[PDB]
Amino acid sequence: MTQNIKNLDLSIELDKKMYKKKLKVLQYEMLNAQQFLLKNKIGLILVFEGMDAAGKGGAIKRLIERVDPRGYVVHPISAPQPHELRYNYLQRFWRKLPQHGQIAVFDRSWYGRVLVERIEGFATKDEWSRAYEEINNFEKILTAGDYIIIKFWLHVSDEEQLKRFKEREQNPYKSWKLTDEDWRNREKSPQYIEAANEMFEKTDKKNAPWVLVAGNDKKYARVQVLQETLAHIEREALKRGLHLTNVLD
Ligand SMILES: Nc1ncnc2c1ncn2[C@@H]1O[C@H](COP(=O)(O)O)[C@@H](O)[C@H]1O
Ligand SMILES: Nc1ncnc2c1ncn2[C@@H]1O[C@H](COP(=O)(O)O)[C@@H](O)[C@H]1O
Ligand SMILES: [Cl-]
Ligand SMILES: [Cl-]
Repeated sequence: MTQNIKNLDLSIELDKKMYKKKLKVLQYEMLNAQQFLLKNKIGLILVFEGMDAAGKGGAIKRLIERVDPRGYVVHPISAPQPHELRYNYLQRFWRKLPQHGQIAVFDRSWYGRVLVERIEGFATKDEWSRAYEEINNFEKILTAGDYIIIKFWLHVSDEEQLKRFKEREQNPYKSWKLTDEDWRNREKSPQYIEAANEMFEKTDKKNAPWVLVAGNDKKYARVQVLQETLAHIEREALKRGLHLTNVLD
């Protein structure tokens, strides 16, 4: 589970002060990576998926906290509006792609086509069934050009998610947003997990990988999201005959 994703990193868990130092180093490196991508006119597209309260929002917050806000947009993706349904389901995401050298973060994304839309029946069986290759072909158009794509799935246990739901229910900034329907959707988690697993099997590609993040521990998840983003940027840079260096100071 969470232990298996943690057993992929041979490094140890850190106490709080050391976590804070490691986070600060990784955030400086992410800022440097952004300036490198801007200078070399390579776009970056980061996808985040996972159940409610898996920690997508907080992981994103630490990822871009020290990045220049001129160079990124975080898109919180919800259900399509009536105007968006007058086009193909990818249109609303095509519209949001960053320029060469810019960063776009998708907190939920086009993979909704094979997740919530499959689970709730909003997509027919033909639609979600053909969407895996549709999505691979879309991502491959971009990664054959001047874009790097990384997709993150934040795993969380039912138990840890329930703990977080109860925290939110007691939080003045968050209780207003937690509804009875959010609690009822917890009953659909087995089907969501099956759908996510088929998604991994069919759309985990060498140019657009799925990274499974152990989300039960938020501090570990933030560090892992940063490390994996940096590792993949460095490898794709090398594949392009570029070497990531310090371009800040
Ligand atoms: N592509 C999508 N198709 C259908 N429902 C979606 C899609 N993306 C997100 N949703 C749902 O839209 C709602 C958005 O609410 P929130 O994200 O809390 O603003 C949630 O119930 C999501 O599960
Ligand atoms: N609408 C709700 N508001 C608050 N807690 C809920 C709600 N629905 C379910 N729960 C919680 O879900 C857990 C299981 O309850 P139940 O699903 O009713 O067996 C308990 O911890 C409940 O407090
Ligand atoms: Cl269409
Ligand atoms: Cl808080």
